[PDB]
Order: sequence, then C-alpha cells, then structure tokens
Amino acid sequence: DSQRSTLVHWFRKGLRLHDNPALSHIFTAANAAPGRYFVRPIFILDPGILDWMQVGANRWRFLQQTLEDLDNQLRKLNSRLFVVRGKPAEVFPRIFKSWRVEMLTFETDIEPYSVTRDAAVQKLAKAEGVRVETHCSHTIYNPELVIAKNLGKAPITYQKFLGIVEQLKVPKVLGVPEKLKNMPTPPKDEVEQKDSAAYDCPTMKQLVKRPEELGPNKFPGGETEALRRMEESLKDEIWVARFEKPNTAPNSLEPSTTVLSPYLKFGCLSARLFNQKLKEIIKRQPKHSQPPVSLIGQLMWREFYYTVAAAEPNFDRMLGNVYCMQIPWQEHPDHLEAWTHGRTGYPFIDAIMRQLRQEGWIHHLARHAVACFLTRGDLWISWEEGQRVFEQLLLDQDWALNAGNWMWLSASAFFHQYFRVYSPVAFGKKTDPQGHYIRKYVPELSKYPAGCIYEPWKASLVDQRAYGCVLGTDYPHRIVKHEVVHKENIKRMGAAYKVNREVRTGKE
DNA sequence: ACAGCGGCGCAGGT
DNA sequence: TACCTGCGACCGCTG
Ligand SMILES: Cc1cc2nc3c(=O)[nH]c(=O)nc-3n(C[C@H](O)[C@H](O)[C@H](O)COP(=O)(O)OP(=O)(O)OC[C@H]3O[C@@H](n4cnc5c(N)ncnc54)[C@H](O)[C@@H]3O)c2cc1C
Repeated sequence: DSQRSTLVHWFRKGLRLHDNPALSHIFTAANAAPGRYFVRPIFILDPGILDWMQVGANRWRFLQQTLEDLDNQLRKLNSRLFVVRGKPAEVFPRIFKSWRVEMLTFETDIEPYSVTRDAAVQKLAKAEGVRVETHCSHTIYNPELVIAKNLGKAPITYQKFLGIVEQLKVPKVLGVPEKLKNMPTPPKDEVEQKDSAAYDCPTMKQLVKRPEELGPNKFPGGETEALRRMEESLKDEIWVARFEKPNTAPNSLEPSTTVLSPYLKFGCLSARLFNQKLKEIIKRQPKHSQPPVSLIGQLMWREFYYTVAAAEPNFDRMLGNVYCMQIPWQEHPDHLEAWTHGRTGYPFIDAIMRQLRQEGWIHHLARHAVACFLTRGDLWISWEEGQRVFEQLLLDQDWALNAGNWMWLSASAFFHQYFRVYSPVAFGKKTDPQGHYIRKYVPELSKYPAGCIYEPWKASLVDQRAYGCVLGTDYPHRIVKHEVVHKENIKRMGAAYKVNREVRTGKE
C-alpha cells in the first residue's frame, strides 16, 4: 500500500452522501481501480473561528451533529470522515504532499469567501499537479448558466427567472455512493502518528464554547434527520400539493412549514432530490398550487436568490450593491439592542425574537414581522444590522438567502410596495387570536387577556398588577409608537426612492 | 416614449 | 368564508 495514491473529497457545503456527484466520482473511481487508491473524505475545520461571534451556539450544535452523522454514513461505505483542523491554505499544501493526493473534488459555492478560497486552492493544486473536478449540486440550476442564458445578466424578477430556468436541463439526481471494495485504512500521517484521534469528529465541548446559549434540541443535524423530516413532510400529499406560503401561520406553536431550510443550507438535504420528490407529487394531484406561492415555488425562490447573489459580491450590503436601493438608515444603538433581545415592548415582536434566539428557527412570516419593524416599519435601522443578528441565531443562516430576503423586507430590492407595513399588533392576531405563541415566549405576559396581550400598554396599572406583570418593571415599555412612526417612515421611504430615481435618470 | 400590468398590509366593510 | 375597496401613487417589464 506504500505505492498508493489518494483521492480526496472536500466537504464545505453538501454534507451528505445522497445526490453528491462530487463524492460519488471518487467512490466509483476507487473501485474502478480497486487497489490503486486511498480515499479520504475530508472536512476542514477552521478552528480559530469557534471563538467567532457570527456563529450561534445552536448552529455549532447543528454542525457537530451533522458531522457525526456524515461520519456514521461514511462508515457504512467502508470509509470515514476526516475532520482536519486548520486553515485550508496551510493544510492543503501539507496533505497533497504527505497523502500523495491525485484528485480533489468538491461542491461549488458562489459566496465571495468561497470563491476566493477555492480559486486559491485551484491555483495550489495546479502547481502541485493535482486534478480538481468540481460539481454544482447545492442548487438545482447553476447560477452561472442562468445568467448566461439571460444574456449575461442575472434576472431581477421572479417570473422572468422562471422563464429562463424552465428552458434549462435539470441534472440527474444521484443515489448514495458504493461500498468501497478492498480499502484498508490509509497509513497514519505525520499528524495521526502523534495523535490517532486527531481527525476524529469534534465533540460538543470542542465546538460549543458557550453551551449556556443552547436551547432545546428541536432540529437535529445531519442527512439522516433531513431525509426523515422530508419524508414525513411529503407524507400528506394533499397538504404539499395545495401549499400556499402566505396562508401558513407564523405564530403556530408547531411549524406550519416543513423546516427543511437548515438541512438545505448545510446541504444535509439535496434540493434536487426535494424538487424531484415534489414534482412527482404534483403530478399525482390535480388540484395544486403553483409558483410563487407553491412549495416548489419556495424552492425556486432559493434558486432565484442564489442566482442574483452570484452576480454581486456586495450582495450583503447597501453600499456598492447594484440591486439595492440607497436609503439613509439611522443609528439607534438602544433601539437595536432592544430588538436583538426581544425587549422591544411589542409582545408579538418580542415573542419572535426570543424563539429565534432560543430555537434557531422562526417562520418566514415571523421573519417578515421582525425585519419590517426593524428597517422600514418603525425603528428605521439598517437591514445590515438585522442580517448580523440573524446570521448569529439562524440554523439555516444563508448568505445569499438572508441578504436577499432582508432587502425584500426593507424594500431595498425585489420588493417596492412600501405602503404595505406590517402591524406588530394586528398581523399576529389573525392566526393566533388567543396569543398562545406570545404566552409561550413572553411568559411574563401569560396571564393577560387576549384583549390586550398584543397591546399591554392598553391595560390600566390596576389591571397590569392584577395580571402579575407591571409594565416598566416586569416587561419593557414599548420603545416606539407604531402608529406615529410607520407613517413617518413611509414618507422617508418615498423620499429616498425619489433620490435613487434621480441618480438613475442622471447616469443615463 | 411612457402608461398599463402584475407583483406574504391594514382597516373597514359585506 | 373569502372576498371587496380606499390608502397614496412604488417598481420592472412590455409593447
Ligand atoms: C429576513 C429573512 C431572512 C431569511 N434568511 C434565510 C436564510 O438565511 N436561509 C434560508 O434558508 N432561508 C432564509 N429565509 C427564507 C425563509 O424564511 C426560510 O427559508 C423558511 O422560513 C424556512 O422554513 P421552511 O424551510 O420550513 O420553509 P418552507 O416554506 O418549507 O420552504 C421550503 C424551502 O423553501 C426555501 N425557501 C422558502 N422561502 C424562501 C425564501 N424566501 N428565500 C429563499 N428560499 C426560501 C427554503 O430554503 C426552504 O428550504 C429568510 C427569510 C427572511 C424574510
């Protein structure tokens, strides 16, 4: 085995065995040549970032669980995961030389960090005489090809995007990789000799530095659970078929929606397997919804955002963003901290922000409620700030998706009907009139009648006391007054829209 | 050139 | 039930 070469698959995104052309390529190459190769499936933990703040304790746990599952699955194919600690730049040079790597394969990522990183690793491999074959399986449709077919522009409207995509071929969704035939463990590398457990899966302690920030384990990580959740979600085909996003409740105690997003984000679930499964159901169901409200529609929204983000490195900022509106957002530190910790004084908003911090997922409509309140609805705080918070607390934190959807809610891009402002009091009531959701996440107000649980300021002091929650002590006073402010922000929106319009006129 | 069209709010009705 | 319409006047795309 001294004369063997190594074939390597690099997991960054796409943490699954199913529908992984990059991964499969290896496994099939290996057994095609039974005794000529050593297979290393690797994940590169950049350990320094653990102390980093744009990672929630909850998301760390999700990754930890994901890697363990991925290892277990790999184990069943006579292999294993290798979690290599270090920076790609300082690891790869060592591994190609020490393992004698012949091929490196990975799933392509459009994010700017990933672009610059991959380019660097492409360059390094090119010098070192290492073959690199990359595959595009994070999204159904390659954003590069979508732009191409729209004459080199990324479509900035959903209907237009659908028209472009439908005329593109949908790639074949693969199964799991084959069981490696005749594959002894690769000999320990310099680092493995010194410590055998070096490329083992990280323990919870190793990844979760601040475990007190962990909330209830509602959504376990990994491909196994992803597939399991999906199958259960697809069980009721009628539900699936007649699914319309706006008609789903943000405040229901159990999720109205699938909650497959985190799995789709980490690549524990293949968006192509999902698309494929959905299509099969629509076909068996005459009465069914269509885009953009339908469940396939929602998947196509993910693709939309991925395309537009691919064309713009400044996708996650107002400044230098081609799609984005230039709006004079204002600094309001105290207002920002209050919103971050769900102490706005608005129970519905506070409920949502708390669920987010505690569980790491909140319903899409709920995200709307909070985002609007923060950006154009009331506070007048920049969407970049909200994006920052969400990045920290979301399990399904996605650079393209989070950016794109925050612009939408701030009416900076992709949305423009700024007269439509969500009422932090009115919006919640329609689907949870009793205020059950508020009672759960803001238990301080759990004894309040439905008549003013959304609007505690409407209750007299004698009333508050009697409810066991006196405002200004046991609960925060509302930081702003929605009726006065939102109308005022509406005017500011129109002002900033006009200004952007001149700038456009002037370039011409 | 530019207007008509299609694109997850609220309140107050039937 | 699941519509209707003022609100004040948005955008991108189309012909
Ligand atoms: C301000 C804001 C930030 C968001 N940030 C993220 C994010 O960071 N990562 C993320 O995956 N989604 C994000 N979303 C989109 C959406 O809220 C979630 O994907 C959805 O709530 C997840 O619940 P689900 O997976 O059950 O959705 P379902 O309704 O079950 O939809 C299933 C799939 O649709 C895809 N999808 C649904 N809505 C959207 C959307 N608006 N844009 C793109 N894809 C969508 C989701 O990936 C999900 O995997 C954000 C939305 C908003 C308003």
